[PDB]
Amino acid sequence: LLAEYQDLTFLTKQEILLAHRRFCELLPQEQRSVESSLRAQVPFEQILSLPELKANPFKERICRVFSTSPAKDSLSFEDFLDLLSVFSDTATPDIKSHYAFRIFDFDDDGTLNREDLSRLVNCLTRLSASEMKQLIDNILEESDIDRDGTINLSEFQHVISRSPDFASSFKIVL
Ligand SMILES: [Ca+2]
Ligand SMILES: [Ca+2]
Ligand SMILES: [Ca+2]
Ligand SMILES: [Ca+2]
Repeated sequence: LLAEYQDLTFLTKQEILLAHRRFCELLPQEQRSVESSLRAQVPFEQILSLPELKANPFKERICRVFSTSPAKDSLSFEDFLDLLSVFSDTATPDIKSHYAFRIFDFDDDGTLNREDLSRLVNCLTRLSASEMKQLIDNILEESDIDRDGTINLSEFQHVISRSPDFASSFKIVL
């Protein structure tokens, strides 16, 4: 499937152009030409102030997932478009689940462990105490098919099918 290497067609032409105008506001005046702006790398601090990210519980993590920089320390305009495409209401549930999973996998090991799931739950929530353990045990009980103690992507889709609340995280996070 290789979502990252797909050319996503979720944004309209106007959205693309408007995104470019907003991206250019983060650049020095001299880098705002079309050609200069598409070579630019914008550090996360400027991206993190945007309305799409400022109050996002996983904002630092979202920056890292969409950055195509090998240092994972900035977004190009194209990374920013990728971001807005996945965030759009038009983005398909399969694309959103893919990227939500990546976001929630903090160590990028390919699974959601007890810590990964804890942050997810906190994001929905006066937080839970050590009743967080109770909750996580029941998710694994239902959806940890290979019984490895973690939740992989397939199992994640099961959880999403089971829980309106976890499914609502897609609107919160993307
Ligand atoms: Ca690309
Ligand atoms: Ca959205
Ligand atoms: Ca993980
Ligand atoms: Ca598992």
